Amino acid sequence: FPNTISIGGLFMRNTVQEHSAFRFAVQLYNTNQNTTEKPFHLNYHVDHLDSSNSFSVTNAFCSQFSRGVYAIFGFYDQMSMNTLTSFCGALHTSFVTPSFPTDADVQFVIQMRPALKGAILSLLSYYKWEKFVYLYDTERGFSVLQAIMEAAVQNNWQVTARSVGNIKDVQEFRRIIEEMDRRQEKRYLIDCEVERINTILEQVVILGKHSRGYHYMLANLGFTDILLERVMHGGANITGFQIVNNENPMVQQFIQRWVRLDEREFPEAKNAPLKYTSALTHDAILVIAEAFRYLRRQRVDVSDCLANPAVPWSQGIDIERALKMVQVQGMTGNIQFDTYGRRTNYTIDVYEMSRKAGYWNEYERFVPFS
Amino acid sequence: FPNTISIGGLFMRNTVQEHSAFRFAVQLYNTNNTTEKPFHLNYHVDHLDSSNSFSVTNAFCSQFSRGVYAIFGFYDQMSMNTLTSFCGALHTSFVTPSFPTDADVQFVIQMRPALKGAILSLLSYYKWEKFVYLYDTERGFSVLQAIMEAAVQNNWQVTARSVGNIKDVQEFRRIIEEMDRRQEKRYLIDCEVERINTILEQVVILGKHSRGYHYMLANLGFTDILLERVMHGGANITGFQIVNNENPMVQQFIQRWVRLDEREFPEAKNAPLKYTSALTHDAILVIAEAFRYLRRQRVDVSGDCLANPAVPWSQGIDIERALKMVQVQGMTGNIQFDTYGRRTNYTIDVYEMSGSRKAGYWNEYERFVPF
Ligand SMILES: *[C@@H]1O[C@H](CO)[C@@H](O)[C@H](O)[C@H]1NC(C)=O
Repeated sequence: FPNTISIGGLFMRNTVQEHSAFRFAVQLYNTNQNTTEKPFHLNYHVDHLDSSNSFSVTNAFCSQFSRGVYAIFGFYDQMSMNTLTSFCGALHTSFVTPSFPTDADVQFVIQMRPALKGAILSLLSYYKWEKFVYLYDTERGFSVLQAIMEAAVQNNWQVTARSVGNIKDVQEFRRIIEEMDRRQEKRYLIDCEVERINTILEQVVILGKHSRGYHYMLANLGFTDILLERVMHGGANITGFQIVNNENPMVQQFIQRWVRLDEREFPEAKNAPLKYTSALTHDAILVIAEAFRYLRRQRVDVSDCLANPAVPWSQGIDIERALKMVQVQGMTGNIQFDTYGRRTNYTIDVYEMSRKAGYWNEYERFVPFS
Repeated sequence: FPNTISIGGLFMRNTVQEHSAFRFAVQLYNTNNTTEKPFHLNYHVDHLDSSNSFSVTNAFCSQFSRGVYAIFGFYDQMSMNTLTSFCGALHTSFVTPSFPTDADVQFVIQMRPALKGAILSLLSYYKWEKFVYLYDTERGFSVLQAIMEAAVQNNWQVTARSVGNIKDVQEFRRIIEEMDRRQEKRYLIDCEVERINTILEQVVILGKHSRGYHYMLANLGFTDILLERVMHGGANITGFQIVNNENPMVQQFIQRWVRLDEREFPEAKNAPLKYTSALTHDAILVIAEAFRYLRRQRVDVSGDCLANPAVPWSQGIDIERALKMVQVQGMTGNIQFDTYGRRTNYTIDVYEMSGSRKAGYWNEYERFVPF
């Protein structure tokens, strides 16, 4: 079994903190005082993608594939997802990612981010939301959008859906809200990126008269990066979701070390709050280390991109299977995967604003406190 | 200038006739007048079992490595971004009868003319201010946006439904029944052919949906649409074609086409000529004309997808420019392109259907001329 295991890193625009968390988590793997948990040296090479254009992406992936990495950590967006997942599946190279989980059932993709739709549907049912507005963009896929479409037909809900992903004019959010007032709409599910949630919420405040009596359910695991003090002042209910529990001592002890790190060597660790995607990045390194320690224990053997007679990687299958079978405790709770690399047996914490109102998991569904 | 010019062929699922038309058109270029055939035209074909990005990239690059001077092929909504991206980065001209793209890209010659101008003209000519618009997204969003914009700005009552994902024929019935409750008699259907046939079968089976109804079928594959059962009930049907049967070039092509052996050229005897096989024929005319042009200008023409050194600014530019500047007569009328490889100065024939008369023609300057 090798002395060194090398992994790839594919990073996008605006993943600076995650890059830092990645470098730091690897360093924690390598400086562990316990020799049993560190039987090989963990090493890496990183590429940054200026864009998600298909050529740029393929070039980057193949340069790393050619170096001989044993797995690849990285990010995709709506534009690059299909290229990365397709090359990984064809070349048997496991891609570990904290990006949004895919719609399709693919091989060789470990999705660190749990799905939200189960929790969202449970809370729609628990709050009895049978008439509501659903503002969405497509940047985290279509998974939630379709679950909501299907449930609306099946339950006879009046959902007014509006696709806000392309709006560059903040005045146009106002025109949408004013329209929804004419229909008496007080309940809003907002399935957007964080920055767009903040934009939308600023318009709610500035426009005015849109707090007391209203309820915004924010379907995004980046709850703690959402600026929502101005909306709460008016009296609005807000429901949110998190997967990082701050009272968890593992998170606490990680944070303690994290905030001491130098601004040059590890940017966005002092000056910025910990994003949930940097927590998933930390947990990706736990999962990768655990899988390779497992392979060493099983005594499994491990060792050109655009070949026309493309030769499959023999050992890739064991690496995939090893990553999928890990059970580890991380900053995002219990971490396990099903056969399509999706998180299973996870917990989503539900926040009502500022108490934790309950938790959701796959078996119990939504359990409220009190 | 070389003895042989080689081209690539990228074919997808359900392009068997087009593959035959491609092989046949090349053969007609090569067996011609010595002046119109100063080099031998040669090709290598790959088939894409799927439109997954690796399968597509591997196919494109294998052909790029052989040293082809252009690539003929197809894309779909899934593969468009991969192909247009690799074409632009490697300066390799992609000639295609697939749907024209939304974005303005380089190195892509789009044989299929746009429909939206013609559709909007006929909506205005028939005075359609209240109608249903059933659509899928497989030919791009060009038509969908034109209709959204025109509905706002003309004060139309358009009821739009996106039917691209429906695999349950029962669900088309629920949609039509809903539109009866609003008194809707006029339907614009912007779908693939097979889905148009599905939809139309439901119209018949459901029944009482012909006499006072009007279906405008926004799809150039008009002659593959099964519409006899709908017409018998008395429904008006409007359609569009770009292949004119009275054109002697089409007639003489058909004459030869239907005599071709079933083994060597499948789907030429047993199946009607699809408009995409006509565009495939015209692609070979365009390619031959461009390379004859380059030989006449005395332009020089002669590795690998990973750009270790990379593609210099000046490579493939002559070939791009040559393909874009051709003016030729083909099975689909006058063929010219603008700077983004889009058809310009084209004509669309409009058909009204017992009855089956050509009701008029549409072009960019005159708009719809009714006869
Ligand atoms: C327009 O196209 C026609 C052929 O259909 C041709 O007679 C004429 O030269 C073209 N004009 C321009 C400006 O391309």
